[PDB]
Amino acid sequence: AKMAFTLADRVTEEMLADKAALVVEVVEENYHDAPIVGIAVVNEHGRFFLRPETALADPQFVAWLGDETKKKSMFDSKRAAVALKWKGIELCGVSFDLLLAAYLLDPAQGVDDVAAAAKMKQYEAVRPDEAVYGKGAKRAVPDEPVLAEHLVRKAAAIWELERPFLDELRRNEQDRLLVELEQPLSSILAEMEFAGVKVDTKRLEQMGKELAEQLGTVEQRIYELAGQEFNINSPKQLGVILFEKLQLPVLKKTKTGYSTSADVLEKLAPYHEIVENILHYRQLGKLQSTYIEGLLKVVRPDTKKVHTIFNQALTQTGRLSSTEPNLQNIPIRLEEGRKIRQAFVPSESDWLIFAADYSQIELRVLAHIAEDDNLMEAFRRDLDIHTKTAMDIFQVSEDEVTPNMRRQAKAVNFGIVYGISDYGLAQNLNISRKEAAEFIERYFESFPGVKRYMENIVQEAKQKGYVTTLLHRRRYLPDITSRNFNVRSFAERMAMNTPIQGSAADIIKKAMIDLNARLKEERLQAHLLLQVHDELILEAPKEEMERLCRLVPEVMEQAVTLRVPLKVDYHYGSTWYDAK
DNA sequence: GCGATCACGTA
DNA sequence: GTACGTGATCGCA
Ligand SMILES: OC[C@H]1O[C@@](CO)(O[C@H]2O[C@H](CO)[C@@H](O)[C@H](O)[C@H]2O)[C@@H](O)[C@@H]1O
Ligand SMILES: OC[C@H]1O[C@@](CO)(O[C@H]2O[C@H](CO)[C@@H](O)[C@H](O)[C@H]2O)[C@@H](O)[C@@H]1O
Ligand SMILES: [Mg+2]
Repeated sequence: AKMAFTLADRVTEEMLADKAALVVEVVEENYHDAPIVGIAVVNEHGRFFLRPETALADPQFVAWLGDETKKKSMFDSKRAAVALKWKGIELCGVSFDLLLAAYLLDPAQGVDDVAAAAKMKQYEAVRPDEAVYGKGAKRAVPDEPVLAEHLVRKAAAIWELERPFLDELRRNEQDRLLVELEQPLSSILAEMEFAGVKVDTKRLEQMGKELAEQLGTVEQRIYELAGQEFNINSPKQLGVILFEKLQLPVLKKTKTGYSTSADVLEKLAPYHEIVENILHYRQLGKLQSTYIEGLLKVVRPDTKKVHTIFNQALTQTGRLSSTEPNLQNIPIRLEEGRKIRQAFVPSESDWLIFAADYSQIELRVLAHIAEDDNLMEAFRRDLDIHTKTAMDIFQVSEDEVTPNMRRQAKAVNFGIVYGISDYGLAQNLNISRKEAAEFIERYFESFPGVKRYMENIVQEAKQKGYVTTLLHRRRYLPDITSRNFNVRSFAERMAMNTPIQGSAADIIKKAMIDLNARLKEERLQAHLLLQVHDELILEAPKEEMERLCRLVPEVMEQAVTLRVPLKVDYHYGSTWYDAK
């Protein structure tokens, strides 16, 4: 049942039609400066397989690749685009990306290869990449006959599937979402990943030595307090010391033993001095292993830059994820960890890091979607939302709001966005269900619009089978009808949260597209480096800071128009840490 | 070599 | 109670 195709030894005119399914295969998971093992082109004239050495050296082919008028349909065009950027070749004219199309149609499918997307439309004349390349150690590029066959079948699948996918996207009112949001963003993410972020490796290594020193001290202190040595990083060995040798109370159990999570340890601190030391060890050890050593392992030795890969088709809510390294979870909450950011520096001398972040975008989005009068007014007055919530749920004036009252109102606001639950709020604020329930009840009394939204959105998820975001992203919630309380409740929380987190994702994605257009129009050298859900990190000549101070916030604030204003704070400095 | 567990970093 | 990714340990191949 082999598929017919030409194993070309040279590029020909018919291979450069103005519309084609293109496969520029990069097998290495991390495509940065990675090899392109083969190329397949399927168009009106037939199916072709070209060896990369040949194709990429052919002037006509490279010109075809960069010609925006020559339209290409692909799967994960960003992967190809970045791999090509590393070879100094521009990819343009990608009008359809099956990966992104599949992702928008149903994020839950976990589509990560052409075969998975094709299976959505009962097309199975293509093999899963894992079947062809294997995984782990067994992973390898098969001989040309097998490789060529696979790439051609993928291009053929893309060629056949474009119409049906676009048709369904259109029915879902997601056609613009793909064409005007995700696909253009893909090119922006490609530029960001390729540009990378410069790392001050000397600073990291210095912090590592200081940490190693402190860690040794705390480590020895722990052995001294426990009366023996053991693997502190072993929750099993640690559990024996804590709950057996030291007789500390067992307040929380895990699935396979005693729990030793930070939340549990905090409660045990009053009983033994060893606890605070374990907590300190946990903090320093996390920085050392994950942010000092982990980061140093992925820094390109030549450029000293880290090139993350933003997975644009993974999260169930529309957010991006970041890997190798993850640049969306660099420490900031605790000062010791926050200093890690001093290692992220501008890529050129006399340039600076500029960071802009939305202030409470999720709650502003909630105010908009729920049309809660009280909540919308609060933002229209740009009030401290946590103090305002405390004032309302505890019924007091601003001056009567104590720090603990704001702390709890803050916790309530988080729960509301995540899918409020008396049990959940209880565990978080360490109080009884009855108490937590009363807080939630008080919240809804003050924000009836939000209560109505939470009730209505769950009902809608059940009626339609899914929930949507501001820009029409969708997430199916089949569990919304489960007769199992736990399974159903999780789906209900997703119904409440997805439109919020998802709409916030839509907004910043459009902001990125709008920003890049503005930067180009102004011919600024400034460029995006990272996106961390509700913030954009750029770098630019120190001479562009004043213009960026006005331009970036405005573009982000004007990405979409809501019933409440969007507010963006911004800072800049010599390092990411200093952009505060 | 792999993957389940537990842990913890972010918004 | 939302959404993620990475690393140390550990027991089975
Ligand atoms: O290229 C990113 C794109 O590829 C997928 C598979 O189609 O993920 C692959 O590449 C990621 C980046 O290296 C890895 O984290 C992942 O494990 C690997 O399968 C998509 O999920 C993603 O959108
Ligand atoms: O008591 C109604 C109240 O319960 C929630 C869960 O907190 O939903 C339950 O009741 C609905 C009927 O009104 C069902 O459709 C739903 O499946 C069930 O879990 C809230 O959404 C609702 O306001
Ligand atoms: Mg913020």
